Amino acid sequence: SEEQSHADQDAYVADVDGILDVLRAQVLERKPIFQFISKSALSLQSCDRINCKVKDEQKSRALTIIVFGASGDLAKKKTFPALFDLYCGGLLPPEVNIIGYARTKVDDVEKWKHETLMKYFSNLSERGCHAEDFLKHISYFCGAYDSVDDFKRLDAVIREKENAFKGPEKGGNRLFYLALPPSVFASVCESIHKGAMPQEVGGWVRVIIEKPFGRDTKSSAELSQALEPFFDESQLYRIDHYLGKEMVQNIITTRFANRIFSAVWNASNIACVQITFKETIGTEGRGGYFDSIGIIRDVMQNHLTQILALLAMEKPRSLDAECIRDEKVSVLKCIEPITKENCVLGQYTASADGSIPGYLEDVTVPEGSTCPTFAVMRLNINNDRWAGVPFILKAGKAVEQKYVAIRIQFRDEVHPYGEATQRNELVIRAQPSEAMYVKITTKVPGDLRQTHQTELDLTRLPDAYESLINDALLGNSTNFVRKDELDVAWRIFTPLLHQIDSGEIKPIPYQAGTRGPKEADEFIANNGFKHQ
Amino acid sequence: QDAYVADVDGILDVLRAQVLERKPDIFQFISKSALSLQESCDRINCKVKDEQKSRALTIIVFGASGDLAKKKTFPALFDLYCGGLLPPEVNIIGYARTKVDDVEKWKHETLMKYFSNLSERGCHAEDFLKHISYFCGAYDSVDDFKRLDAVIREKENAFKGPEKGGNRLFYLALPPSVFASVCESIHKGAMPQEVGGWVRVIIEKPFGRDTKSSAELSQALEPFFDESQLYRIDHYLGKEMVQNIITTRFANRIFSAVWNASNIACVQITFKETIGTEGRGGYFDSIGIIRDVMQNHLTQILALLAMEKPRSLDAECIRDEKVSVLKCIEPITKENCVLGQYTASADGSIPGYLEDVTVPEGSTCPTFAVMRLNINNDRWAGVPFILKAGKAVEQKYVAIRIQFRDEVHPYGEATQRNELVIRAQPSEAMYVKITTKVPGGDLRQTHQTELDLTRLPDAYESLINDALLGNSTNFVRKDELDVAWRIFTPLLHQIDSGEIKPIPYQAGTRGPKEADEFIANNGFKHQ
Amino acid sequence: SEEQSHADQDAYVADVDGILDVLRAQVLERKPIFQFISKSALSLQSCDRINCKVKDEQKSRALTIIVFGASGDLAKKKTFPALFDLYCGGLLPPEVNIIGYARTKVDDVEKWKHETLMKYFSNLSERGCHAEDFLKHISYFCGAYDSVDDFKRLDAVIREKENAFKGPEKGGNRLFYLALPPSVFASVCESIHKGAMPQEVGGWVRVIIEKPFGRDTKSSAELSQALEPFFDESQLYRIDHYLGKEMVQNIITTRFANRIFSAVWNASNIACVQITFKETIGTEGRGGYFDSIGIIRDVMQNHLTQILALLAMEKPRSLDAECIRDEKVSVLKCIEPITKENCVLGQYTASADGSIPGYLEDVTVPEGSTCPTFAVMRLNINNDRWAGVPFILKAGKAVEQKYVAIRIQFRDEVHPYGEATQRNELVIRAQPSEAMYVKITTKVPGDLRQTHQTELDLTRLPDAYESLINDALLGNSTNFVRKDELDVAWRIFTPLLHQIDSGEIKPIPYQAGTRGPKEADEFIANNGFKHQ
Ligand SMILES: O=P(O)(O)OC[C@H]1O[C@@H](O)[C@H](O)[C@@H](O)[C@@H]1O
Repeated sequence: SEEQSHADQDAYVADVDGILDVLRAQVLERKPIFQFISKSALSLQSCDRINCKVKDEQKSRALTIIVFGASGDLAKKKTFPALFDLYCGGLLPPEVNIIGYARTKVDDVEKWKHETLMKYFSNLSERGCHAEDFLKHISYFCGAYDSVDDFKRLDAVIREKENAFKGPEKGGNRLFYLALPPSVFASVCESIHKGAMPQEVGGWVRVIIEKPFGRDTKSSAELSQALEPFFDESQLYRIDHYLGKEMVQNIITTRFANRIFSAVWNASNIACVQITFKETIGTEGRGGYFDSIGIIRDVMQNHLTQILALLAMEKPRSLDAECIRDEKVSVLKCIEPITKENCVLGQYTASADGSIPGYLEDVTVPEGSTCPTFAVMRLNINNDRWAGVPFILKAGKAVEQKYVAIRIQFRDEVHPYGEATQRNELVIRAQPSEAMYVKITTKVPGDLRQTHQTELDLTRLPDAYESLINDALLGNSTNFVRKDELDVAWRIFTPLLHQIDSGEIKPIPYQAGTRGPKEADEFIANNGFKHQ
Repeated sequence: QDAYVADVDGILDVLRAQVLERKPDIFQFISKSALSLQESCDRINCKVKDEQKSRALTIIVFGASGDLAKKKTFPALFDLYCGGLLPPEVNIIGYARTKVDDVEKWKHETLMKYFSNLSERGCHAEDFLKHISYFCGAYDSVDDFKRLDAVIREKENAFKGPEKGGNRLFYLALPPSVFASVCESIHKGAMPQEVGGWVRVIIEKPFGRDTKSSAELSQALEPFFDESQLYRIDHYLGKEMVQNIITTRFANRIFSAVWNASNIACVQITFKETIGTEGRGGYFDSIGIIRDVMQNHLTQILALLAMEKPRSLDAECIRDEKVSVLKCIEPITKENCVLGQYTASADGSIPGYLEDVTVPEGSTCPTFAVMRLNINNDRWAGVPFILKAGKAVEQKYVAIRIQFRDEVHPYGEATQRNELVIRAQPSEAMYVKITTKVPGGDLRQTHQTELDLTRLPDAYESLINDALLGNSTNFVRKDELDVAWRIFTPLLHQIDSGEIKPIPYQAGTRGPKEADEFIANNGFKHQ
Repeated sequence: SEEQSHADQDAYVADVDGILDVLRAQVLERKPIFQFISKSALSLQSCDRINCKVKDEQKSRALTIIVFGASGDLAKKKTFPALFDLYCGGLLPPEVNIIGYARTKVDDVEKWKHETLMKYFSNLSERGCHAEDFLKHISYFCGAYDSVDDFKRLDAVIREKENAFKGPEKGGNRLFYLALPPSVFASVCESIHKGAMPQEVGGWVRVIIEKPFGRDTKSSAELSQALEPFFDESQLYRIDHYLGKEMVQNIITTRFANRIFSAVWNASNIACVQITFKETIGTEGRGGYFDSIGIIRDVMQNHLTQILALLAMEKPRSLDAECIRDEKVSVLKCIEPITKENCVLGQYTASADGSIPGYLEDVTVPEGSTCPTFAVMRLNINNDRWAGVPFILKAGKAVEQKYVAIRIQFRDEVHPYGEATQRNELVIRAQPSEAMYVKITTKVPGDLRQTHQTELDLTRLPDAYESLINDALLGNSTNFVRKDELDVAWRIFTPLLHQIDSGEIKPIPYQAGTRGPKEADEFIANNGFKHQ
C-alpha cells in the first residue's frame, strides 16, 4: 500500500500536531514550561554559599596551585576557568592559594585578574556570583623559568601563605601546573626541585605537564629522562584534557561489572572497534603551529590510544589507579607498529561557505605542506582477546560534525534471521554529549521475521578537564599516561610518522565540512565495518 | 515452481542435522552422506493476507454447546473477528448433538452472552452472529458428516473469489475420548473438495496422562491427519512471549553468546495463579499440576528457551530443535521435586483443595510443584532449570528468569548478578538487570538498572490465528510430545505410588517453605 | 578455556551453516541433487530388459524350483519375493519353471499370483516392470505332503515342462524348497524320493529345509537320520536366512588375505569377541509360537554359532565349500558346553510407548512363561588360538536398536601411552547396514601424548536371503550348516537349554526399547569388555 504509506505519514504529522495542541492548552492554563511539558506528556500517554565537598585530608593542610605561563592562552582560557568551576563546585579546599606565574611584568594585578582571567569565566548566573571571591584566592607572580633565585622568591611568597594556614597540619601541598611549551619543562622542574619544593615539616609536590610529550620515541624518552631525577611517577601528571572520567567509567564499569558485557568483549564476538574524534573547526590561523605536529601526534598517539588501552585491556587486579595503568601498558605492548598500508590521510580545503578557509590558504602554513588534518588507520592487537579484530582510530579537523564516540560492532548472526537482523552495536559517545547505548534487534508487537532495530539507553557536574585537575588534587593518576605507557605508545606510531615525513603517504584533499576523503570511508568498509 | 527448493534445503536440513550429530572432514562427510541418500468503538481493520481472502474458509467447532466451546472458543473467534483476523466472508459452524428448534435463540443464549461486552467490541456481536450456523449431529454417524459436507459445500460455492473450493478448520472442542471417531468421520465424510483447500484439525488437552496413553491417541489419529494438519493447542502459550524468547536470543550476538553454561547460573520458569480449582476436581484430581501445566506448557517454553540454533525460522526447523533439546533431558527424579497441596486461606474466605465435592477425600493430588530439570549437552551441562507451577498462591505471575554468573572481580560488592526477565502475566515485560556507573567519583560507585527491551489478540486467540495461517511453530509435535511424556512419566508414577507426598500450604501464601529452600539450594540468589 | 569451548561450538555450527549456504546457492543455479552436492563439497574442500548373468551350465538344462507351503507366510512374504529379485537381477535361467505346491485348493491361480504373491513384490520402479513376466514362470500345484501319487502327478507336471526345454541338455534340475513345519520334512523328502526325483537322462536334486532343525541334540540327530536315506549332504541345504555372503567375505577375506589381520587373530592379542543380534520388534502376537522356542534356539544355536565358527576357525586348506565347512566343524568341537553361570536371560515387558505390548500380555503366551526374549552368554573355545578369550553371543528382541555386528576388542597397550590410548577394535556390522572398520589411535596434527581415536573404513545387489538361494542354485554349500556341524552345535547348547527348561535360570524383566537387563551389560563388563 503506497497510498496508505503516504496517508500514514500525513496522519503521523497531524497526530503529532494534536498532542502538541493539548500540551499547549494546559501550558496556557497553569503557565509556570520545559519541566511541565515533561510530566503532562508522560501523563495519559541561584547564588548560594559554596557547599564544600572536599575530604578531611584536603582541608587538613594548606594547598597552593601554581600555574606557570599564567598569561598564556591555555592558562587564561582553560586552566583558570576550570579552577573557577572547581571552586564553585566546592572541590577546592576553602583556603586555597592560586599563584599565576608568568615571565612578563604586570603593573596592575587587579586589572590582570579582571581583564585577562575573569573574561573567560563562565557567565552562568549560578556562577559569577562567586567570581570576585575566587579572584581573592589568585595572586600574580613574575619571574624567569630558568633562574633559581626566582623560585626561592616564589617559595617565600608561598611559605608566607602556608604559615598563615588556620587549620591542623603544618607546611603545605603544592600543585605545579606547567601550562608551557615543552622546551622549558626541564628547567622549570629543576628550578622547582632546587628552589620551591614543599616545606620539610610536610606537604606533597605534584606537577601537571601539558602536551606534546615528545614527537617520536627518541624525543619522548629524552624528555622523560630529563624529568625523572626531579619527579617520579607518583608526582608527575601528563594531562590529556579530553579524557573524561564519565567516559572512563562507561568503558570500565559497563564491561567489567557485568557478565553479559565481559563475555562478548573479545574476538569471538566483535567484528570491529572504532574510536572517532571529529571536529568542525579548522586550524584557525594556528596552521603554522599545527603544521609541525599533524593530526596523528595531535590527538591519535595520545588521546585515542589512551581510550584504546582502557577499551582493550585485560581485567585489572583491582580498580586501584596503578593496577589500571599496569593493564593499559600490558595491552599496548601487544600492538604492532602501524603500517603505511593501514593509514589514509587527508588535508582539508575551503568549506563550501568560506567560513573555514583551506589549510594551505593560511599564510603561516609553508607552501608544499603535506601535514595531515585527517587520518584513519587500523591497529592490530595481537593477544588471545583481540587477534584479528580491526581497531580503527579516526580523527579529523574541519569535518561534518563535532563528535567523539566509541563504536563496537559485533558479528552478525546470519542464521536463522538473515536479513531480518543486523549487527549489534555498542556505542559510547562523549561528544557532543554523553550517551551509551546498544542497538539490538527485537520483535515487533502484533511473524517471527518481523523485526525492529531498537536502541537501549544504558545512560552542573565537572567537565572532562575539570575532573582531571580534581583527580590530580586527590592523587588519582588513572587517567594520566605513565612513562612506560608513553614510550610504548610512541613505538606504535613512530615508524608511520617517519614514513609520512619521508613523503611515502600524501594527504587526500577534502572540502572542509564533508566527512573527509572518500578513500577513508572505503578503508573502514574494507576493514570490518558494515553499514546499516 | 517452488517445490524444488522446499525439497533442496529440505535435503540440506538432513545434512545439517547429520553433521551436527556426528561432528566429523566436514566436506568428506557431506559427500559421504549425499552418496548414501539415493468508550471508543474501534471498527474492524482487515489484517488478513491475500491468500486468506482468496478461497472459502469454514470453521467447524465440534462440541459447540460444551463449556469450552461456548465460553472460550466462540468468544475467542469473536475477538479475532473484531481484530480483523478472520476473512470477511468466514463461515462458522457450531456442531453438537442436541436438537435445536430455535437456532437464532441458541446463538443469543449459548454464545453471545459469553462474548466480551467491552465497549470497543460490543457493536460487532450481532454482525458476527451472522457468520454462525448451528448443526445437529453425532460424532460417528457417516450420514451426519455427509450432510455436514453438503451444508459446508453450499457456503463454499456461494463464495465469490479467485480460488475454487474451501479451506476447512475442524475445532475439536470435545472430550479426548471422541477425537479418533470424529477424525475418522471427517476423513471419510467431509475433507475439503479435491479442487482445492487445506484441512486442519485443532485438538484440546489432555493429550494423554502418560507416555503410553498419549502415544495411543497419537496412533489413533495418525492414519487420518499428519503433523502439518494436526494442531494440539495450548491455551496459555502466547505469540508475544515466544517471540521474546526466539528473537531476543537468536537475532542478536550479544544474547546468543551468553546463552550457555559458561555464563548462566540458573533459569526459572514460573507459572503462578491466585485462583484455585473449586468445582474442577473432575478435570483436575486425576491430572494434577504437573500434567496440567508443566509437562505441556512449561516444557514447551523450556524447549524454546534451551534449543540449539535452527537453520531457518520455518516452523518445522524450530520444532526439530525443540525435539533435539528435550531429548537431552534426563527423566525427573523424586529427589528433584517438591510437591504442595493447598488448604483454606488464613482469613478463611477461600476453601482448601480437599474441601470440594468434586474432589475425593484424602486426595494426594498436587496443586503446586517445583522441580529441577537437568539438560545434559554441551550448552547446558550443570545448569539448573527450575520449573515452578502453583495454584492458589500469592500472585498471578508467569515469567522466565535467567540469572547470569556474577563477576566477583574486580567490583565485588559494587556489582551483583545480571538477570534477564521475560514476563507474560499479569502484564508483558522484558528487561535485563545490569550494573552501571553513577556520576558524581570512585570507579566503585555503581547502580542497578533495569533496561527495558521494548485491542490485540490474546494468547489463545494468537494460537487460533496461527492455525488459520498454517504456522505450527507453537504447537507440540507428535515426537516432541512423546519425549516430554518420557521426561515426566516415571516421576508421575513415583508420585501415584506415594514415594513423594504433597506438603500443605494455606491458599494465598507463596506455597511450601521447602519449595523456596529447594530453589536457593539449586543455584538461585536473591539480592 | 571454558569460554572458548562454548565459542568454538557456536563457531562450528555457524561454519556448517556457511558451507551449506554455498552448496545451496550452486544447487539453485544448476538445479539437476544428492549426486551434485557430493562433488561440489569435495570440490574446494528404469525398466530395461533383464541382462542375464547366469553361467553356461545353468542355461544348458531345464531348471524347476518347487516351493512347498507356497501359500504360507514364509513363502509368500519371503521366498517368492526373493525369487523375483533373483529374476530381476538376471540370476535365474531364462526358462525357469517355478511351482507353488500347497495343501489347499485355489479356484483362481491368476488371482492367487496377483493377490497372494505379487503384493509382497518390491514395488521399486526398477522392479515391478518385470512382475507380470515373472508371474508367467509361476504355477500353482495342489496336493498332500505325504501321498506318493500326488508327487507323481507333480513329477508329470514337471516333466511336461522339462521336455519342452528349448536348449542343449535333457531332463532337468529340480530345487525343492521346503517352506514347511519340520514335522512334515521327512514325509515330503520321502515322497520326493519315491515319486519326483529328476529324470534319469539327467539333472540334480537339491532340497532347502527351513529351521528349526531339532530343539536339542537328540531331536536334531533324529531329523538328520530321517532325511539322510533320501538326500546326502551335497543335496541337503539347511538355510539360515540371516547369513549374508557379504558378511562372510568380510570375515574370511579381511583376515586370511592379509598378514596384518591374520597375525593378531588370536589369544595373544584379542581381549574379547562379541557377536550381537538385536531387534526392535517383539514377538508380535506370535508369542505362543516363540514360547516353545526361545531366543537361544531361535537365533543363537543356529545363526550366531555359524558366525562364530567362521570367525574362530583355523585357515582352511582351500576356499572350496567343503574345506570351509570342515574348519567350522573343527572349531566348534573345541567349544565347551555353555554353563548356566555363563548365561543371563531377559524377558521384555511393555515399551514406554505401548507400541510393543509386554511378552506376557500376549494371550497366546501361557501364564507363568519363563521364555527368554533376550540372552547374553559366554562361550570358551579351548584351542591354541583362543584359549582364555571371551566369546560373547548376545541376542535380543524388543531392545533399543535393530543391529547385527561382530565386535573384536584387542588388548590395550598400557605402556607407553597409558590413558592417551585405548583398546583397538575391529567391527563387522551387517545391520542396519554394511560397515567394517578398525578403531586405532593416531597422532593429532600440530606433543606425543596428544592422540585421537579414528575409524578407518575398510569398506541393487542381492540381499542376504537372496544370495543363499542363488548359492543353492550354483551348488555352493559354504554358508549352510552341515549335518556334523549341526550335531556339534547342539551339544554346545543342549545342557544350558535343559537347565533353563528345568527352571534353574529365570529371565530378568526389561522394558521393551531399552538395552535389556542391567545384569547383562555388567556380565559383558565382567567377561573382558572395556568401554571407551
Ligand atoms: O501475552 P503474551 O506475551 O502473548 O503470552 C501469553 C502468555 O500467557 C501465560 O499465561 C503463559 O504461561 C505464557 O507461556 C504465554 O506466553
